[PDB]
Order: sequence, then C-alpha cells, then structure tokens
Amino acid sequence: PQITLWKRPFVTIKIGGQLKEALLDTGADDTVLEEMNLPGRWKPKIIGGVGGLIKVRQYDQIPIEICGHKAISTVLVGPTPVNIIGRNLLTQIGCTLNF
Amino acid sequence: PQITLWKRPFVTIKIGGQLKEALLDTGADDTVLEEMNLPGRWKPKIIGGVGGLIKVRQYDQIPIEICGHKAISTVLVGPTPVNIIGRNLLTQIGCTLNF
Ligand SMILES: CC(C)CN(C[C@@H](O)[C@H](Cc1ccccc1)NC(=O)O[C@H]1CO[C@H]2OCC[C@H]21)S(=O)(=O)c1ccc(N)cc1
Repeated sequence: PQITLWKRPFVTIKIGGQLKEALLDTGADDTVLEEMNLPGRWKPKIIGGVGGLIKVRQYDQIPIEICGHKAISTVLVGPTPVNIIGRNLLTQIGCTLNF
Repeated sequence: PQITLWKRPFVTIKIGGQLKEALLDTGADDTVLEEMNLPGRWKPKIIGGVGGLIKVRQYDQIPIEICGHKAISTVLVGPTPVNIIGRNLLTQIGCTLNF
C-alpha cells in the first residue's frame, strides 16, 4: 500500500517476541530501538544524530516482522528517544518514496 | 518521481535563490536546514533526536522549491549536521511512502 505523511508514520513491528511501535524514517541509515533484550552476540558502536552521539549495541541477523514482511536485519539498541526503522530495513521490504 | 532507499535520499532544493542538497526525511516532523540567513520574523524552537536536543530558529511562510514542486512552508534553521526536508514539506509536494 501507500502511507501519507500528515501524521508520523508509525508501524507495528514484532521483534524479540515483543510488539513495538516504530517510526518509518528515510533519514536514518540504521534501525535503532530503545532499550530491549535481544538474543545472541552483539558489539558496541557509536552513532550520531541531530543532537550528537550515543553508544548502541549492534545485533546482527535479528528476525523482524514489519508491514507483512518477514525480514532479517541488523538492529542497534540504545538511548534513542523514538524507535526508528532506517533504510537498512526499508530497502529490504521494498519501501520507496514517491511524489 | 520514485526514489529507492538503497542510497540516502538527497535531492536538490531551491530556497531564497540558493541551491542546496537536502535529505528527504519521513522521520522529521519539520524541515531543518544548516545555518543560513533568511528574511522576516522568526521564533526559537527546540527539536530533539538521536543524541539530544538542539535550538533552532523557526521562519514561517518561506518559499521553497523541490524538484519543480513549489511550496510555502515553515523552515527551521540551526546546527543540524545535514539539511533535512521534513513531513511539513513532504506533504505539500505530495510525497508518500509506498510498499
Ligand atoms: C530521530 C528522528 C525521530 C528525528 N530526526 C530525523 C532522522 O531522520 C535523523 C536525520 C539525521 C541524519 C543524519 C544526521 C543527523 C540527523 N536520522 C538519524 O538520527 O539517524 C541516525 C540512525 O541512523 C543513522 O543514520 C543518520 C544518523 C543516524 S532529527 O534529525 O532528530 C529531526 C527532528 C525534528 C525535526 N523537525 C527535524 C529533524
């Protein structure tokens, strides 16, 4: 389908056995979620946004259900103010911008 | 047009006779541009994202052109690391997300 942008484009995602709301964010390179538990190995990384840098945990090959797709993605976990779906996952579900 | 998200979605914008590169960002409520001079009244605004908050200047009713689509829109100016086109302008040019 098609999603307009008068409202913040939140979608429900299923990850780590949890249901979460996350913002579809074409301005994000990466998918970044608030503090949560995920299984498996991780490595720490620094990322930066509008306000400066934060430390995140990088989990690879994490299954995510989003917009009717069964995806597998890298997920960063850390102190973001909002769960964000970045282009790494938007590309994987065939999402595009159109005007 | 239609824009894939395998690369960052930068487009050329025209504002006040200036050409700039800006990110089409569905995660941003409002357009925010790197430090520049604009005419007319402004008021301070706080915005927030990854890494914290920044103070910006809010200018209303500024003409901006994107890929031949003209809008009159609110433009925030301040210490963003990148020029960002937000939902307030994306809606005015008819931009949607498509799966
Ligand atoms: C965190 C979002 C809810 C809001 N942001 C827009 C977002 O697209 C920024 C836009 C952005 C882009 C580059 C640099 C700074 C901000 N991207 C971002 O923080 O992504 C980070 C995770 O992926 C990495 O890729 C880029 C930075 C990392 S924001 O830049 O803070 C912002 C907030 C409010 C307004 N009006 C305008 C912009």
